Amino acid sequence: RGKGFDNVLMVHDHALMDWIGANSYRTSHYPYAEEMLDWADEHGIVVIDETAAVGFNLSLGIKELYSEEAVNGETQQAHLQAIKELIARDKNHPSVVMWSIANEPDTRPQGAREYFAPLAEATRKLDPTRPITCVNVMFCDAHTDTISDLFDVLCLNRYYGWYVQSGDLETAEKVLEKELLAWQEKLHQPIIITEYGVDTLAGLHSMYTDMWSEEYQCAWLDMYHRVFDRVSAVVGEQVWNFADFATSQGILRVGGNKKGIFTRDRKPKSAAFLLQKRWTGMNFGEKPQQGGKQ
Amino acid sequence: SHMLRPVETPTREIKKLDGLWAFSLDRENCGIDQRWWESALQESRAIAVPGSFNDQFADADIRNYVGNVWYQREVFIPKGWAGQRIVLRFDAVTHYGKVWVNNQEVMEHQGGYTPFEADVTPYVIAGKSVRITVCVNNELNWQTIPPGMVITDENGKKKQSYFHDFFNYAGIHRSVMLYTTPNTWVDDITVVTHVAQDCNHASVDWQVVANGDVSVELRDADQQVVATGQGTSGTLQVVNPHLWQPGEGYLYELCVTAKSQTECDIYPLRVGIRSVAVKGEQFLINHKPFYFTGFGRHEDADLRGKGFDNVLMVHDHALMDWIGANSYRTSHYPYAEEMLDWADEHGIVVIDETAAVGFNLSLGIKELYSEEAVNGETQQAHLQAIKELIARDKNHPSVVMWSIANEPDTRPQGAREYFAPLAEATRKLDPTRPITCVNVMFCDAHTDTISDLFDVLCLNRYYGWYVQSGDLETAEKVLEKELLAWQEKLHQPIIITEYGVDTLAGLHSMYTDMWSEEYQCAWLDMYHRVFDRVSAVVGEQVWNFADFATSQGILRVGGNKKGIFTRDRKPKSAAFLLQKRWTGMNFGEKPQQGGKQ
Amino acid sequence: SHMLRPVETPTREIKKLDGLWAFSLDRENCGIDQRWWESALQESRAIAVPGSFNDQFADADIRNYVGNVWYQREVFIPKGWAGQRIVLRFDAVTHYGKVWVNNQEVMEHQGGYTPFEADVTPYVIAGKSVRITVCVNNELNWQTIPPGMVITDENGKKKQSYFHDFFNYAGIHRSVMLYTTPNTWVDDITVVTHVAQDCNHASVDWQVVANGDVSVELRDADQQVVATGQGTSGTLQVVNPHLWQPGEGYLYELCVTAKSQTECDIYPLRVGIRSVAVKGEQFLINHKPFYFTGFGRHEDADLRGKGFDNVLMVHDHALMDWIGANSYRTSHYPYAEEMLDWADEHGIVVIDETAAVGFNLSLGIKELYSEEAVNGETQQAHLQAIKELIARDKNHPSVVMWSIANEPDTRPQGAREYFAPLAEATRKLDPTRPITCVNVMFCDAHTDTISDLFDVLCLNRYYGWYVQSGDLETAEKVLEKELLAWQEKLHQPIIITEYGVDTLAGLHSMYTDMWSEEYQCAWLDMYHRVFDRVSAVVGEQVWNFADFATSQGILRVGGNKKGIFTRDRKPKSAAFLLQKRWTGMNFGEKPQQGGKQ
Repeated sequence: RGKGFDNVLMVHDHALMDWIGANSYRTSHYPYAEEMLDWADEHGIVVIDETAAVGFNLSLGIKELYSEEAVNGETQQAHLQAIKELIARDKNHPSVVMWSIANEPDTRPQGAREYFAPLAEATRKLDPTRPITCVNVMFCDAHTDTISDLFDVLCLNRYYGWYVQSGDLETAEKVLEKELLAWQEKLHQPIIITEYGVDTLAGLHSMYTDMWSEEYQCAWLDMYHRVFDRVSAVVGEQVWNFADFATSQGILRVGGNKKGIFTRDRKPKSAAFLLQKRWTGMNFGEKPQQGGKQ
Repeated sequence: SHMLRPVETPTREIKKLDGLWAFSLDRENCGIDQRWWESALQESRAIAVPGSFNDQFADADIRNYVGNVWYQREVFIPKGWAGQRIVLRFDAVTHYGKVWVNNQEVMEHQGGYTPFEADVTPYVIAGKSVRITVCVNNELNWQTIPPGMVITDENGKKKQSYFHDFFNYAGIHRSVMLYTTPNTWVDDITVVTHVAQDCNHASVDWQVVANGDVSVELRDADQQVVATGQGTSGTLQVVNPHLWQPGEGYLYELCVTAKSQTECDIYPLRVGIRSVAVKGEQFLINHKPFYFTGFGRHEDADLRGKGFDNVLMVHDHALMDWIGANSYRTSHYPYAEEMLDWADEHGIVVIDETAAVGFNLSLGIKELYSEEAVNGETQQAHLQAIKELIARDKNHPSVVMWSIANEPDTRPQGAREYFAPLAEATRKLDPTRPITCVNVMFCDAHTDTISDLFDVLCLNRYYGWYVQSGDLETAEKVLEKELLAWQEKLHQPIIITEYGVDTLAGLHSMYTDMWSEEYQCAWLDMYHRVFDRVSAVVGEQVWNFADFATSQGILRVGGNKKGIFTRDRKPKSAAFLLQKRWTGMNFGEKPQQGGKQ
Repeated sequence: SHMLRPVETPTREIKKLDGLWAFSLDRENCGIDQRWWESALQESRAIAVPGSFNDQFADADIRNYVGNVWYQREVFIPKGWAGQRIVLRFDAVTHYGKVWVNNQEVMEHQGGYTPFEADVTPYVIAGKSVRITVCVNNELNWQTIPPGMVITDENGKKKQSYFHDFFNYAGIHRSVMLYTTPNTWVDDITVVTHVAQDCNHASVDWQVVANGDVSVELRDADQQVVATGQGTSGTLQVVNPHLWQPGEGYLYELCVTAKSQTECDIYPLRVGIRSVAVKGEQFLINHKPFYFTGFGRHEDADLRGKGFDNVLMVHDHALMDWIGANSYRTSHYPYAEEMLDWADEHGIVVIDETAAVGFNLSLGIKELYSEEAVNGETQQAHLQAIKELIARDKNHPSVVMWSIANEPDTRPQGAREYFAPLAEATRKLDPTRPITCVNVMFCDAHTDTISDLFDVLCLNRYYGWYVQSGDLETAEKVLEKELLAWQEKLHQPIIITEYGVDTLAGLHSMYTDMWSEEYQCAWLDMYHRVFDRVSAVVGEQVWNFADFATSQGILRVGGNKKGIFTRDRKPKSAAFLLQKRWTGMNFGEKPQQGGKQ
C-alpha cells in the first residue's frame, strides 16, 4: 500500500531512526498523517513540515512545457490554500519547528521573486511562532531572486559529486566548502542541508569505491561529513532518503532509485552503520568537534 | 606494413606471454627521461600479460590512472635460431607502445587493437637473455582511434574523458611472441574465393615474397591435394561443390612455399570458399539470403578487463552456440583471433569493426563544432585504422562485412566530407565484402553521411530506454514507421545491430517496468514483432552478450547492465527467450511474417 | 622419481599449454583399446589448457560426467634440439593421465596435483610435429587420494560420490610444458638453511647421477657470488646474512653446476634462509614467535575451475596483501607455482597440504566402507602422496609445515595404527620443517592418532554454526573452555585452520541473523576475542577466501558462500573487519590479549 498508512511501518521505521540516531526529518514533498502528533511529540522528534509543493521546473532532465504564464495566479492562490490547509493542521504540534513552503523551486526564469514573496508574507501572517523556510536546488551564486531574503533558515539539498563531478570526491569537497563559504556569508543565517545522498544498489560491493556501491555511499557520505561539521554555518544535516522508494518512469531511477539508507523493506545498507556511529557519538543535539586535537 | 599470422611450420614461434612482467607507473613523466628501458625497472611489481592492467590490482588509482606504464621482462632466445630471421610481435597493445629490446628501440604503434611486429636478428644474438621494455600509453585525443579528450587539473593531474560507453582499459591485451622465419619468407598473401551457382569454382590468389619464388597448392579437408599454383602473385584454381557455409565451417588449407637457391618458407593459410554479396536488400552468402541473429559483444571479462583468455572464448561460444546465435559484430574495436579461432572452424559469420566509437558530441546521458577538432588528420588516422584491420582480417571467411565506424554524428556539415573518402578508401582495399557504418538514431534527420555511401544498413536501436520511457505501443509505432522510412529511402538490407534494455539481473516485477527481467523480455519481443514484418530487416543482433564495465555516470550502474548474460556469464531470463526464438528459427532464414493477428 | 620444475638457460622449454586441444568424452566406454591415440579424435570439440573441462561448455551432462576424457594436441618439435633430450611434463592431470606420443604409452600417473616426466628423445624425430593424445580419468575409489565410490547406475549411469566440500573439477588444471636438456643434466636437488640469531651456512646436496661433475655458485641478489664451496654436498657460509623474512622474503640464488667433457649443464635455483622448527607452544622462524594471518584457500575460479590463471594470482594476492593476511594453506590439495613465485618473493608463509581429505562417513552436515578400505593399498598410496608432495616444495622458503591430511576421522576402529607410520615416514623425508594434521570437531583428549605425533595441532571448527546455531555467547563459553582443554593436553602451538560461517554476499539485517553480512562480522570477531585471549593460539586463518563450488547437496548453495570475497572477488563486509584487525597488529605478533581498563 504505497503512500498509505500503516501502524506497523510507523512503529518500525521510528525504531530504526531511534536506533540510528536521527532526531528529525522533513515530511518531504507533502504533509504526512499523524506521526506528527504521536511520535514527534511523545519522543521529542523534531519535524520540519513541508507542503506538496514540488516540481516547479522544466529545468532538470536528470520539451516543451509552460514557463510562468502557468505557475500563475490561480496556481499561487492554490499554493496559498495549500499553506492555509497545512498550518490549519499542525499549528499546535510541538514537533513542528518550520514550515517549508516548497521543495526544489526554480528561482531564475522570468517572474519568480514576484509570485513567491507574497506567499512568504501570507504564511508569516498565519504563524509567526515558528520560522518559515524553502528548499534550494543547485543554482547558488548570491542566488535566487526569491529565496535568498525572505526565509529564516535556508534549506539546501544537493549531490555535489553525483550528477556532475561523477564520483570525484576530492574536488567535490573543494567545490563543496568554497560554496558553503559562499552560502555562509551571503545570508549570515543558519543553513540546513535537507537532501544529501547518493544512489546505492543495496547488495553492491567493490574494491575501487565505485559509483553505486555500498562503500561509495559510505565514503561519499562522510566526505560531506568533514566539510559539514567544519562549517560554523551548517546546523542541520539530514540524509536524503531513509529507504528506497518508488519513482516515476525514467532511466536515471531504478526500482525507485536506491537512494535510501534502508531498502524499501527496511533492510539496512552499510551506510546505516556509519550514520549510527557518527550520529550517536555526538552529544545530544550539538555540533561535533569541528577539529580534534593534533 | 603487411603482415600474416604466426603459424608453426618450418617457421617456429616462441610464446612470450607468461605475462609475469614487471609493471611500473610512470606517474610523473620521466620513464623516457631517466632512460628506464636500459636498466632494472624500479618499484616494479608483477603483472599478467595478456591482460588489461586496470583491474588486476584492486586498486582505484591504478584503474583510473592516465599517463604511461612500463612492462619489463627477462627473456631467452633459442639456440636453434641460428641464421634465422627473428621477429618480435605484439598481437595488440592498446593505445600506444614502443618496444625497447635491450636499449634498442625496435617498434612503436598507434592502433590499439591490431598487431605490430618489427624485427630481424641484428638486435639479438641467439641463445642469450634479452630484456624487453614496453612503454604503453593510454591517452586518447582528437587524432586517436577512438577519439578522446584529456582534462588536466589545476595541478598536472591528468584525467581522460571519452565519448564511448565501455571502460577505457589499457595494457597488453593480447599475446606477445618472438617468432622466426628463414631469410626467404612469404611476407603477405591475399585470397579471394569466387563461387558460381554453387557447384563450382574460382579461388583467386595474390602474393608477395621476401626474395623467393612462390609455389602454391590448395590442399585439404582430408589432407589430399586438389589444386596447384603458378608463381609469385598469380592464380585461379577451380573444382567441385565443397564450400564454406554459415551452418558448418568447412575450410580448405592453402600453403605458400617460397624458394631462394638454398632457403625455404612454407606458410599455411586456411581458406573458406564462400560468396558474400548484397543484391537488392538481401545479404547473400553463397548466393542465398541470410539472416543474422546474434550479439554485439565486447572484449570484457571480470579481472583481466579487455585482456584475452581462451577459457572465456570457449565458454562464451558454448553460450552463443546454445542460444542459437549465428553471428556477431565485433562491437567497438577489432577482436583478437576469435576470427580464425572459432569463427572460421564453425563458420560463425562476423561483422568486424574498427576502433572508431565516439565521433559524436551528442550522446551524454570542451566541445563545439565536430570539425577542426576532427581533422584531415583524424581522417588520416581513421584511414590508417581501417587499413590495418582489412590488412589482418583480409582472408578470414568469417568476416562478411566491414564496419568503418560506430554511431558517428552525421548531422554536422563535414560528416559527408569526412566519410565519403573513408568510404571509397575501404572499398579499394577490399572489394570482396560490403562496407557499412553503424547508425545512431537519425532518419530524414539522418543526414548527409553515407548510409547511401554504404552497402547495408546497420541500425543501433536502444530506444524506449531513452526516448519513449517504458512504453511499448508508442515505441512499436515509431520503430516500424522509421524502419520503413529507411526502406523507401535506401532500399538496402537492414541489420539491427543493437536492440535491448538495461536489466538488473534478478529484478522481477508483476508490472513489467524498467530494469526488470520481465521487461527486458517484453521489450525484446516487441522488437522481434516488428522485425518480422519489415522485409528489409535481414538481421538482429541484441545489444549485449554480457554486462560489461562502463565509463563514469549515473545511467551507469557499476558495469552497466546491458547484457543477456551477466559479466560472470549467467543467463538473465531474456536468454531463454532468445533460445526459443533463434533455434525455433530454421537456420539462417528470415521468418516469413512472424506473428499474424 | 623426483624432480625439478623447469627454468631456463641452456635448459629451455616450450609452453605448449596452448589453448584448444581437441576434446572428447568416453561414454559407452571403449577408448583405450580402440586405439584412439592415433587416427585422431572423431567428433571432438575445442578445449583449453590449463583448466577444468567441467564448466567450459556450460553444460550439465559434461559438468557431472565421470570416467574417461580424451585430450589431443599436435606440436612441431623445435630444431636445435636434436642434441639434447626431450622431456615431456604435465604439471598435473587431475586424477589420472596416460600420455602417448605418436602411437605408444609414454607416461602414466595417479597423483593429480603433482607432475609427470618421460621421453628422453628416443621415440620420434627431432624436427617435425607429433600428436599428443592424453586420456584423463575422473573417477575416485577408496584407494585413491580424494577417495570416493563410483556407483554404476542401472544400465550404466556411473555417478561419482565423494567425501569433501569442493566439487570434483577434473582435467589438465595446469601448465603442460615440454623441455630440453643436455645429456649431463642436473636433477633432483636438495637444500636447506640452519640459522642462529647471527648466521648462517646453508647446505649443498643432490642427485646429478647423469654424466656431470660438481660446481655450486651461490649468489645474493644482484649478481654477486658469495661464499661458494664446490663438492656435491659440502655446506656453505655467511659473512653476515640478510635473512628470509615474511615482510620481504629476500632470497639467494645458487646456480648448481654439473660439469662434463660433453655438454655441461648449469641450473638456477633460488633459496631462502628459513628458520623453521617448533619450540614448546610457540611458532618460530628466524627464531621469533610470529602469528599466522591467512585464509584457507582453494583453486576455484569462475570459468576454468581448479585451473591456472596468471590474472587470478596477481589479483587474489593483491587482495590478501591489502587485507593483511601473510599466510594460507594450500587447502585439501597441493597448488601450482604460487609457491615459488609469490610466497618466496613477498615472504608469504604457506602451510602445504595434501589431497588427503574426506576420510568419513561421519558428517551428513548409508552405507560406506569402515577401515577395511582406507587400508594398506590406500595408506601406501597416501604414502606416495606425501612422497610426491615433499619432492616438489622441499626447497620453497614459504613452506613451513606439511599438513598430511585434512579433517581425518580419528575414533572409529583402526585409526592410530594406519596413521602414525605416516607421521614416521614423512619425518624421514623432511625433518627441517615440522609436520601437522588438521582436526575435526571431536576434542576430549582426543584423537587416537593425531594428538601425539604432530608438532602443531591445526584445528578448524564452526562453534556456533552447525550446532549452537547462532548462539554467539554460549559458543564463546564452549569455545575457550575447549581451547583451554586443547591448551593443556598437548602444550604445543595451536593454529585454527578453518574458522568461518556461510554468508550470502548481499544479505543485511538488523537482528544479526544467520547468513547475513553482519553475522559473519559479529561471529568472526566473537572468535577474535577468545582467540587472542589464549596464549596457546598462534595461528588464525579464516576458512574461505572466496565463495567456491561445492558438491551437490542442500547445506551448500552456489558453493556455500563461505568466502570473505565472492567467487568474482567482490568483497563482503567481513573483508573490512579482517583488514582493520589484521593490519592494526604489529607485523607477525599476537595483539594485546588485554587493553588497559
